[PDB]
Amino acid sequence: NVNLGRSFNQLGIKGSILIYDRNNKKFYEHNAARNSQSFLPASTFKIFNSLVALETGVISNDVAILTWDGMQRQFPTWNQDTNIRQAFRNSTVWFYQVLARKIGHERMEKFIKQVGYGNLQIGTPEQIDRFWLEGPLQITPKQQIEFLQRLHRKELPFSQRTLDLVQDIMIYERTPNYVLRGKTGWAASVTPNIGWFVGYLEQNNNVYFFATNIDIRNNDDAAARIEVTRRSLKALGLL
Ligand SMILES: [Cl-]
Ligand SMILES: [Cl-]
Ligand SMILES: [Cl-]
Repeated sequence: NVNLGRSFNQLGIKGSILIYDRNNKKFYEHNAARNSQSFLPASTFKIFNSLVALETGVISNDVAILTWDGMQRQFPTWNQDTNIRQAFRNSTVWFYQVLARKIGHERMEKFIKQVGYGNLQIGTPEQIDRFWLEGPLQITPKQQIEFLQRLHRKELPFSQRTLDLVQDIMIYERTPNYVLRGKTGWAASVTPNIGWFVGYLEQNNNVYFFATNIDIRNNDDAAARIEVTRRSLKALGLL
């Protein structure tokens, strides 16, 4: 028995978290109702997009380069040539928009439905480079967990090579005791903004899948995406 809502109220943020203990098939959560509510995936979709891009071969491997088009975008790290590992690290949207266009609407829809990702809606072909940023694609925190867990047990239609590459670029933090993988998200086209941190923790010969979802009403709220995840995992004796 642990109060996972404690971290949320300390940081003054509204949101939810869902943690799934793989070995024990057990959930821990705060705000269960929100864990079944749908939100724009934003950059968390890069996990799914990376799998399909590698599987279809529109990007050859983790070091293959896509070049910057010269347009000055919002963040300086985005204004440079990159690969999928650094684009994942930097939340480089334009890189993943190229991947989605090259996958194409028909292949994207097939993988979305085969995987069962979120609400399964990517819109019209004209929305191929923005359906996860502006809609209509949405996903619940529970569905983030289901996707990541199915991914990890090799049920999805991706080769072992594809899985190995994506699981490697997801590495966020690593010590001798644990490997933390995940991806943040920040949907800014809705009010309030929606913050994500989803992924999974490998520790103590177990895997703990997590999905954090918060309201972002000022820029200081954004840092709480990872911090509430950290405090939640430590409340369970992890990290
Ligand atoms: Cl690299
Ligand atoms: Cl950034
Ligand atoms: Cl932003």
